Amino acid sequence: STAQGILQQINTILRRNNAREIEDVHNLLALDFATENQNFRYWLQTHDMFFAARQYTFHDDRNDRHDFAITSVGPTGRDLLSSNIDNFKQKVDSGEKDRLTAIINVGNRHWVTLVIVHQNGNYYGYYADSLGPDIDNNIRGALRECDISDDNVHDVSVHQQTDGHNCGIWAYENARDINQAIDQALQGNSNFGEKGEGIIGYIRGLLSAGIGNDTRQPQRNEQYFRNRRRNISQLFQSLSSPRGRLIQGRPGIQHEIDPLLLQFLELQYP
Repeated sequence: STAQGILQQINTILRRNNAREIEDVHNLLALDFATENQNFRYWLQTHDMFFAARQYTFHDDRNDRHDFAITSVGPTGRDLLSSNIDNFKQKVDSGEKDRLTAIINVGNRHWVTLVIVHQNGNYYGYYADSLGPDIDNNIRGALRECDISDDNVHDVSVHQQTDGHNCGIWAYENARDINQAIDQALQGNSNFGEKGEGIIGYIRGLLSAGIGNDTRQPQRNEQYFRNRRRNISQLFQSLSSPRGRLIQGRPGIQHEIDPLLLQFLELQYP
């Protein structure tokens, strides 16, 4: 069986059940289904990233001073992220927000993190890509259309992964740590300096924790990311994934589609 063979079989079942056919089998995959079958190389999609946000306490709660957005780049390639940064800058002017955390899909299944803080009239930004130091043009173009100065946006990336499949979780690990570094800098642990650059070394200390030669716990090895995947998957228990919407719309169809999805997972992500 091939991926297209599986897709044709799924689409026959969807047709019999008066549901919309799909164009890619990934449309019906989600982190919980993959993790329940021990496919830990599954790349997290946009719908999975909403559940991961709740695991890292981002969806809300960290009404409060922090803004949060899951967006993408690549209408113009920049409109969604630009719109989020604009809405944030308005809320800063309204006195409602101090900080924005954005988790950004840069197109080819790659997730990166951008955190912007406002402190007494200035906007400082910190960008992290788990692949290591390189910033993406659409990100830079979104920042330029929102008048965030390039001098005040800093690439704090550290080499953390090469496999690619865990960049979705690394994006949240890095957002947590950038936000902790900013929090501690506000309390005097470090100084921002004129352009916000002063905290970059402290950020990189947290981003490098538990990888390579660093012995700090948790060691963020493959087993660590398997357990994070298991923990994120527990939050799925429905309507927020395309799979969950199909199941709720056609209860019991999972008995016909899940065997084929498992075959696809074995092929795409062995």
